[PDB]
Amino acid sequence: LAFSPPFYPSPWANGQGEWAEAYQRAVAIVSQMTLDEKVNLTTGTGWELEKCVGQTGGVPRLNIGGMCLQDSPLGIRDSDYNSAFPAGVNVAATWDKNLAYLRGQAMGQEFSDKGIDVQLGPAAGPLGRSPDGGRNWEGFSPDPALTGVLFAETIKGIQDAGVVATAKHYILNEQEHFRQVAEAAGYGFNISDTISSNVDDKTIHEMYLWPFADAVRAGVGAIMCSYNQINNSYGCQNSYTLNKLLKAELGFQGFVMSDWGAHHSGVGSALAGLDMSMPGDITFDSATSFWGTNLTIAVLNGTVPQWRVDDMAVRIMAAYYKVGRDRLYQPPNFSSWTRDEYGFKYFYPQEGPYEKVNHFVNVQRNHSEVIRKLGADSTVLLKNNNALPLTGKERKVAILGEDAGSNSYGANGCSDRGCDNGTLAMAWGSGTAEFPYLVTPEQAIQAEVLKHKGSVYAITDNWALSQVETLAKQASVSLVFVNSDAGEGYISVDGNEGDRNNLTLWKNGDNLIKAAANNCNNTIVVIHSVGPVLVDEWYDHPNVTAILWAGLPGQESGNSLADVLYGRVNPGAKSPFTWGKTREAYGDYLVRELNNGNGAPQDDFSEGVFIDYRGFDKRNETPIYEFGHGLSYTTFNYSGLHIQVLNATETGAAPTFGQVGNASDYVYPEGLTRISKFIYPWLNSTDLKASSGDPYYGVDTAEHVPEGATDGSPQPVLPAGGGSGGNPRLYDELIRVSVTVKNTGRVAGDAVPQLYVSLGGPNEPKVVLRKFDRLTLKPSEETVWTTTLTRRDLSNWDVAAQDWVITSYPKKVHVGSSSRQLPLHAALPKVQ
Amino acid sequence: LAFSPPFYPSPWANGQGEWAEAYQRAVAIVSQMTLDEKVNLTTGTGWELEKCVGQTGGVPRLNIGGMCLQDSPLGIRDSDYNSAFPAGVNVAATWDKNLAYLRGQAMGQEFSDKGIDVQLGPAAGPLGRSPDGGRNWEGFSPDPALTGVLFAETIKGIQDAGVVATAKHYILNEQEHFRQVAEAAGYGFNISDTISSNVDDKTIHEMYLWPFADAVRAGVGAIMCSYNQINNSYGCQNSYTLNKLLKAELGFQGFVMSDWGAHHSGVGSALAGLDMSMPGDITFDSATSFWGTNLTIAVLNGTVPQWRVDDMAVRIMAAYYKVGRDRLYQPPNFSSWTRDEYGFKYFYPQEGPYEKVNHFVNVQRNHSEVIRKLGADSTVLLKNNNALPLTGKERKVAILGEDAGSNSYGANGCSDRGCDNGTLAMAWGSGTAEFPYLVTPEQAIQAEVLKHKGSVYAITDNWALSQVETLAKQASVSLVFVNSDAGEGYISVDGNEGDRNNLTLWKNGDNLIKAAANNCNNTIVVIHSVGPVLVDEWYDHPNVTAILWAGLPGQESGNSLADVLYGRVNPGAKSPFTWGKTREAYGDYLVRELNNGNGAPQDDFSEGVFIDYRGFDKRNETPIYEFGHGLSYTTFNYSGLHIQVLNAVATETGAAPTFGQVGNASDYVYPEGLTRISKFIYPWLNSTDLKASSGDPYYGVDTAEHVPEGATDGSPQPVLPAGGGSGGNPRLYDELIRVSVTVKNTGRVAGDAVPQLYVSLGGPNEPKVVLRKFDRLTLKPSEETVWTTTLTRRDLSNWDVAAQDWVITSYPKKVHVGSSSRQLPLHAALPKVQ
Ligand SMILES: *[C@@H]1O[C@H](CO)[C@@H](O[C@@H]2O[C@H](CO)[C@@H](O[C@@H]3O[C@H](CO[C@H]4O[C@H](CO[C@H]5O[C@H](CO)[C@@H](O)[C@H](O)[C@@H]5O[C@H]5O[C@H](CO)[C@@H](O)[C@H](O)[C@@H]5O)[C@@H](O)[C@H](O[C@H]5O[C@H](CO)[C@@H](O)[C@H](O)[C@@H]5O[C@H]5O[C@H](CO)[C@@H](O)[C@H](O)[C@@H]5O)[C@@H]4O)[C@@H](O)[C@H](O[C@H]4O[C@H](CO)[C@@H](O)[C@H](O)[C@@H]4O[C@H]4O[C@H](CO)[C@@H](O)[C@H](O)[C@@H]4O)[C@@H]3O)[C@H](O)[C@H]2NC(C)=O)[C@H](O)[C@H]1NC(C)=O
Ligand SMILES: *[C@@H]1O[C@H](CO)[C@@H](O[C@@H]2O[C@H](CO)[C@@H](O[C@@H]3O[C@H](CO[C@H]4O[C@H](CO[C@H]5O[C@H](CO)[C@@H](O)[C@H](O)[C@@H]5O[C@H]5O[C@H](CO)[C@@H](O)[C@H](O)[C@@H]5O)[C@@H](O)[C@H](O[C@H]5O[C@H](CO)[C@@H](O)[C@H](O)[C@@H]5O[C@H]5O[C@H](CO)[C@@H](O)[C@H](O)[C@@H]5O)[C@@H]4O)[C@@H](O)[C@H](O[C@H]4O[C@H](CO)[C@@H](O)[C@H](O)[C@@H]4O[C@H]4O[C@H](CO)[C@@H](O)[C@H](O)[C@@H]4O)[C@@H]3O)[C@H](O)[C@H]2NC(C)=O)[C@H](O)[C@H]1NC(C)=O
Ligand SMILES: *[C@@H]1O[C@H](CO)[C@@H](O[C@@H]2O[C@H](CO)[C@@H](O[C@@H]3O[C@H](CO[C@H]4O[C@H](CO)[C@@H](O)[C@H](O)[C@@H]4O)[C@@H](O)[C@H](O[C@H]4O[C@H](CO)[C@@H](O)[C@H](O)[C@@H]4O[C@H]4O[C@H](CO)[C@@H](O)[C@H](O)[C@@H]4O[C@H]4O[C@H](CO)[C@@H](O)[C@H](O)[C@@H]4O)[C@@H]3O)[C@H](O)[C@H]2NC(C)=O)[C@H](O)[C@H]1NC(C)=O
Ligand SMILES: *[C@@H]1O[C@H](CO)[C@@H](O[C@@H]2O[C@H](CO)[C@@H](O[C@@H]3O[C@H](CO[C@H]4O[C@H](CO)[C@@H](O)[C@H](O)[C@@H]4O)[C@@H](O)[C@H](O[C@H]4O[C@H](CO)[C@@H](O)[C@H](O)[C@@H]4O)[C@@H]3O)[C@H](O)[C@H]2NC(C)=O)[C@H](O)[C@H]1NC(C)=O
Repeated sequence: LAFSPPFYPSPWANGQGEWAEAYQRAVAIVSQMTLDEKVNLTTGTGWELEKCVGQTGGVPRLNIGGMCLQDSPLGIRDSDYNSAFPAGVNVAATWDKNLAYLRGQAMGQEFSDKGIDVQLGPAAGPLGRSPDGGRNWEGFSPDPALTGVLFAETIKGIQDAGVVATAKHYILNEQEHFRQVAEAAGYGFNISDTISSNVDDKTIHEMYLWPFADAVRAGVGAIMCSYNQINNSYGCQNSYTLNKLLKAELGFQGFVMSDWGAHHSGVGSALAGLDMSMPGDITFDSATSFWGTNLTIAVLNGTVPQWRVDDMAVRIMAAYYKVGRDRLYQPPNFSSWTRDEYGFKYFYPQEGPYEKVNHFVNVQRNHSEVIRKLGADSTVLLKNNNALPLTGKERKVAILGEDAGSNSYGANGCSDRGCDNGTLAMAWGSGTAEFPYLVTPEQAIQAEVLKHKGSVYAITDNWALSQVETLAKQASVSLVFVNSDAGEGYISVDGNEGDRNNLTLWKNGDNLIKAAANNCNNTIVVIHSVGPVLVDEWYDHPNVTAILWAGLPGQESGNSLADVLYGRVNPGAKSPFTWGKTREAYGDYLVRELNNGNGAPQDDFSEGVFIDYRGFDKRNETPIYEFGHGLSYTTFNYSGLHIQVLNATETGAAPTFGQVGNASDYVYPEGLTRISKFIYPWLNSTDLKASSGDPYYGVDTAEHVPEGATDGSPQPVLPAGGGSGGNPRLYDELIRVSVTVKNTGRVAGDAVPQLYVSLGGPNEPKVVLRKFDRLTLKPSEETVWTTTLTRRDLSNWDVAAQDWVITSYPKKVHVGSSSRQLPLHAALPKVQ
Repeated sequence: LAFSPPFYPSPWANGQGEWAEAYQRAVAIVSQMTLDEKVNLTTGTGWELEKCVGQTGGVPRLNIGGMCLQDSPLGIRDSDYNSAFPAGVNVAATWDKNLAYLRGQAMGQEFSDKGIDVQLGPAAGPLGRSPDGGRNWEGFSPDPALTGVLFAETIKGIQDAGVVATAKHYILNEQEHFRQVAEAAGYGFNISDTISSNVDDKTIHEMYLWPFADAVRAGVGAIMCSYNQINNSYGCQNSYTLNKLLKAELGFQGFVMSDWGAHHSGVGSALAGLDMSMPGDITFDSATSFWGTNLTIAVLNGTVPQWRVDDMAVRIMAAYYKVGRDRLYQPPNFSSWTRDEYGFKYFYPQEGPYEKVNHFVNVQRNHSEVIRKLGADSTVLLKNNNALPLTGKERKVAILGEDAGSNSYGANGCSDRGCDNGTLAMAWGSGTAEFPYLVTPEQAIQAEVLKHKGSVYAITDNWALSQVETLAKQASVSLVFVNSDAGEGYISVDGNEGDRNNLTLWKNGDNLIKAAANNCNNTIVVIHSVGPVLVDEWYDHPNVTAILWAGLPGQESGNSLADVLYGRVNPGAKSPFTWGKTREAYGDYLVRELNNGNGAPQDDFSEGVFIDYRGFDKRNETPIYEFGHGLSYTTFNYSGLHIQVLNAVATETGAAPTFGQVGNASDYVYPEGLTRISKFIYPWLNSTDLKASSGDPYYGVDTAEHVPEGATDGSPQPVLPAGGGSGGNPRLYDELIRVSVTVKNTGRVAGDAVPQLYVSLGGPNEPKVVLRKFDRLTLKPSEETVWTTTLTRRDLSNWDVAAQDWVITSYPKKVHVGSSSRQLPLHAALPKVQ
């Protein structure tokens, strides 16, 4: 079985870089705290005990309000009067740094105004190893460079709006199947521990770790560790990923929180690098915690050194101050658990004062604008045989497909979106938000046709093929809507347990397109989906004149699309993944059956870096639509490639901040009514053992504490460490690349120039993406695009050296419009 | 068994009044015609042989194109790029003469521009005897006065636009059950003839006949006779309804066409007063006809007088010239049978030149405006506890009910609208048009909310009550949509065979309302339906703050309603029928079982004139919402009732004329150089052997016995006492009393009032009040106006069966003026007038 080597001690924060001020203020306030106050910062108060999906008790005596942590990566979950933004995968389709940033800012503002302190997103894990992975759509792209830039830009958006962003899920949660023991059981599988992602050290650095390094460098204040094991060590107590990779190598200065139920030990986790336990209990509403009372006891009994809990508290506070949250603070002014105005203050036991729990604050501002735009700018034109834009003079328009119409239960009529009815604007699970409304394609396209006095109908039953065929024969254009859905593992739709059972269109979608195309010579396909689908059966039909993929556009869906169909917006989006001929073309098989008896299933990432396009290119498979592909209403030319060569070893000792006293000091205060199921930092009595209630209390302790876990002495700085996101030499710019881009068509538009390198060597991908931009050119207009390659961009991870190395194989640079359309190349000069 | 007395001969046209010029021209052209030409005018060419739902062959030698007859009373049927207008019951709800006329004009324009010569509408039969009749919605109101005025204005709009209108169905087709033998058989009922409406002479004059008198007087060109029997004589060969009531008493100068399959004899029908056979064959595509060849022969063998056939031709030509159809003629430029551009000329057998059958002519203009406006002006505000209008500042709006959303099969995805899926904007059967589009309440209300940055959702599955309650609890206002559907008897939806099985909301409507009202203190109900529905379970719920009935609005439904909900339009519509507490409160039971063995079911109209509000008033039963009831966003006051008395014809017809000559049988044999299209109905004979050419098993059998006394009598006839003009003796239209009242807008916003003028004619068996006059008046806040109207002699008369005439009885009469049939603050005794 794969094994996860220990790395210890857990590195302490140090005021690195842009963290110096936040750190100093964190240390000044933590220095005034008692042990039980510090422990309060680290432990949620229990599932559904307060307002937010996760919530800490705070430090009342120091005016630090409890920290309110709320989903999702795409808008406020479980609230009201909030916006529903497009999914991360749409942000990726835009290839637009500035849109990523604006969508972050827009969300941040909304979160801030609800009294939320920490947004549980954005997401870059799953990266997207498998096309049928249930949560890939929450993230960005299976490409590390694309994902890392847009992930970093989203984080900066959120955090400049004064909310803490949480980069999740760290790391390797590449599938929903077997991610949780209790979920596995509800689906009929018996496992004793969650699925183990088993991955070699090179693959992890070159692929899955890379966006987290960008997040770290961008200043992210929190990271959420994952439900799965990595080499048979749980993600939320993996000393390797947390202490070595995240804190020592990437130099992360913020706080690591657990996924909800991903906390599996008190002492183990704390020493392996975890800083915050969510939602605070061991299981939901168990009234027990691996931390809280236990963490207090563990410090008092000498097992967890004080400097470790001091550091958790400094990391949590430094992040809070880093985004300016102290200046924006207000208690959460909604409840995640009821929409009632009034309710008991503590929802789960229904205890505490009966008072206002919802204030109905409308935080939407004008966010529908950026939503509508981002939807339009994320609609990839995959095929256009001269069919689009529509002119509005189409005599008769057939809108066809359930995916064009309304959810008969209302836009939010399915809990956490756990269905696929009517238009698909949002996939399912925690990664969701309540719509304020939903503009369907039917509504926006019928409104458009009616503005021009045309005739128009929507058929939204996908087995009404008789009606479809009759209408299609009468129509000047047929717009056919199809989708494919997925989501988080705790919800199953039509037998898809999170992950997609297949990449085929849902609800009769292939048969619907064929029924339309067999009858309109101008049949136009619009796909809403969480990732690629199989188009093989109809994409080259002679009557299929255009095909668009619109992702999961959020609340303005129909207007986003209408904007593109009718030429208000020239699509510039590019596919952020590959569209293969068959499922098999992707390889990268999800683990769907027990392969380790009733122990943890073993998920061997035995293809290495070769996911999505890297794998298609390696096997010489030709995708129907390649990574980076998207058409425009204009054409571009790329020419004139020019290349130009450009010109701490130890940490401090772990500090302690403030004083720890006797057990007496941490016993439950006498005046306090203990709320049922509420998690507190206090002890029943000065008897440590009895106050813990742990059947293993005091037994074999030192043997269960790995070597070095309590070593507070100065430590070696890793060669690839020493900065933020890695050693700062990694970000030295070594080569400047320039090309001329011209708009050679007749429509103002955006180009997405894409720069790939070949690093060389028998185990490297043929091409890997490194730089891109989105450039707005009018007809005939030209621009020079210039970009630089850093030391990191040119390197491969060398496991012997434990560092990035520019290997001696010759390297090449490629510039064009997609991973397969690269008309400019050059050998790069040797650099080092 | 009820018996229908003979009335012969069949009255001939005389150029009566406004018909003079059209008659003269018809006579000049029919004088030039051969017998077989004349026959061609009288007989359709066979089901689906040509373009229109009905079509004659015309007279090619005289450059007269075949007449194209097309449904429906609310927009062109079976075509493309036409409009779909609100149903005739919506016109009734407007109580607006001007809107009836404008809708008529917009329809006639579209029909005209398709090359259609005759619109198969509007409808005033059924009148609305039973609240559950399947076709009431195609007509207007169970009130004769309201219905007749709006019927006439509709006819006038159509005909001023250059298309012949057809007043249908004549007469007493008050239900769908048993209306047709093969229809009843398909539903498991074995009858040898169709349902017989059995009505007394006073009831028929005072109720069912009255709107047809208005039609005749307004100049209607065509009348369509009905499927039912009247006292066991078929609608389309009943010499009493056709010869006596319609042609002699009302003095009708145009032509009588059959309903499709309603023609049941050649000789008997022609002598009883039919003028045209549609679609032309005995049954669809039987390649036999009671007319065509048979009518040619019936003249050649002396059984049908030449003057009778000449009279058919003159009435058809006269209706055609009367609307100026000749100045607008073009062949129909669409096909009812296919939407293909190209096809065989003769659809049913697939024969003839393969050529262009569809031109896709866009006839709609900006008619969506009159449709949007009329939908809005026919939305009746039944209840409003200061809930409406909405301001757009509502934070969260819940749109609740299937009836708010889309038909998932597309707006036209049920053939002849034969389902109740999604929003109800058109009921089912032949009274339908293809929508060009359909704006749902969901679309229009969501667009409105979003215009104000509010929050909004539609839940459109009526059993998703869990989601309904959860949403209703968070809403500022819940808009709940419910419907009740019906249609022509050839289509059954959910076992409703034309007629509704009950008056209860469809698709869980009551439970939906209760699920919402139990949770929003601001629950607002919108009803789309063919007529009244049972409201007792929820109308007085403390949480139901407003209730609207919007009928069947046609293509702009959602925009009509939003205009009303958000106060762009102050609603002024008034209920054109009664909302009772129970089905039983209306009495007036449909005949739903065989009650005469396997013979024709007998439908006795025992209630007499006591239908809808007349019956409620007789029985002292209190409607939930009375006939005439409608709220407004303003208030109106009625005062200063005054009455002023005012100062205010041949006795024989000519002899029956004949125009042109009849020659030998051999003149009428199939022309030799002519290919005979399969199923096509021609006027021609196979040989000079009459008997064999006819193929009639009954040819020359007991012929004299089956020709009723007087039926061939071409000599001058007495003029009936109640006859001698258009829509009755012209003395009936003398204005005898002027009425005036001041109507004032006492509220804060502009709006329309609908003053209503009722009379009590007096007598032990007269309704307590019957409507006579109304108008719709637009008033600014504080504005006053003097509403003035007049009562005619007809208005004050009762039908006296012994005189056979209208008579003002000696019982004291009163006038009552107010805002509904139960809200009548002003009363005045009338002085003796005669
Ligand atoms: C001060 O107060 C403190 C607060 O109250 C007191 O704190 C308590 O101290 C106790 C010990 O005194 C703790 O109890 C013991 O904990 C250990 C660790 O359990 C967790 O971690 C397991 C992974 O372990 C590795 O990794 C973590 C870091 O992630 C390290 O810290 C460990 O050192 C260890 O590291 C090695 O491996 C990694 C690579 O993986 C390397 O990198 C290193 O180099 C090392 O090689 C993990 O597997 C555990 O998971 C179990 O528990 C989960 C939580 O419920 C559950 O979801 C999992 O499914 C799994 O369940 C199974 O196991 C548990 C028992 O642990 C059963 O109840 C359950 O039914 C399942 O069977 C967990 O997350 C733990 O391993 C110890 O248990 C072993 O040893 C005892 C005997 O001492 C046996 O009875 C057990 O059966 C068990 O045996 C297994 O392991 C042995 C090898 O160690 C092997 O010999 C056996 O054959 C067998 O396989 C104890 O449970 C306690 O957690 C802690 N409480 C709190 C609140 O923090 C403190 O005592 C007091 N101080 C003083 C001075 O008084
Ligand atoms: C020149 O060319 C012409 C064209 O080719 C030739 O025209 C043909 O002439 C024949 C006569 O020679 C015609 O055949 C006879 O027709 C009659 C009438 O049938 C129709 O009307 C019936 C209702 O009739 C009344 O009302 C009409 C007007 O509405 C009058 O015109 C009638 O005079 C009669 O009037 C009385 O009643 C009304 C009140 O209703 C009063 O107001 C009047 O004062 C009078 O009292 C109607 O019921 C018929 O309906 C049947 O047929 C329909 C299909 O067409 C069908 O939908 C119905 O369900 C119904 O079917 C039942 O009956 C038919 C036969 O008619 C059966 O086949 C069928 O299967 C069912 O049983 C129709 O609409 C008709 O009455 C005659 O038949 C009666 O008499 C014959 C014997 O003479 C019997 O064999 C029959 O069984 C039948 O018996 C009934 O009536 C008797 C009363 O007299 C009674 O004694 C019996 O007991 C019984 O109940 C003949 O069929 C033929 O229609 C016509 N063809 C064309 C194309 O026009 C012409 O001959 C030729 N000239 C010369 C000189 O050569
Ligand atoms: C870790 O996190 C958790 C979660 O955030 C922290 O737990 C919270 O800690 C709070 C203390 O900081 C504690 O707050 C208490 O709430 C009680 C309930 O308040 C509500 O109900 C009342 C009653 O009708 C309303 O007045 C009020 O607005 C609330 O709606 C309060 O009762 C407590 O107030 C008392 O203490 C505060 C100072 O904190 C005084 O200002 C206040 O006047 C009250 O003081 C009396 O009680 C204290 C007992 O400590 C006495 O010292 C003082 O002399 C007063 O005594 C008189 O009155 C009492 C009874 O009223 C009488 O018996 C006595 O004889 C005197 O006459 C206080 O505000 C939260 O409840 C608690 N949350 C939960 C879920 O448990 C935790 O502290 C964190 N841990 C660390 C180390 O930071
Ligand atoms: C009662 O109503 C019916 C139906 O309206 C009438 O029947 C129609 O009568 C017309 C006019 O008489 C018939 O028209 C004839 O059509 C022939 C075929 O037309 C098409 O096919 C050719 C093939 O290439 C095309 O060129 C042509 O444009 C059409 O597309 C024509 O060939 C005829 O013109 C010539 O025909 C005769 C040949 O015998 C010659 O003597 C002449 O040279 C002449 O130019 C003619 O136009 C039509 O077919 C009938 N319809 C049906 C369904 O049968 C009755 O006439 C009417 N009865 C009365 C008494 O009015």
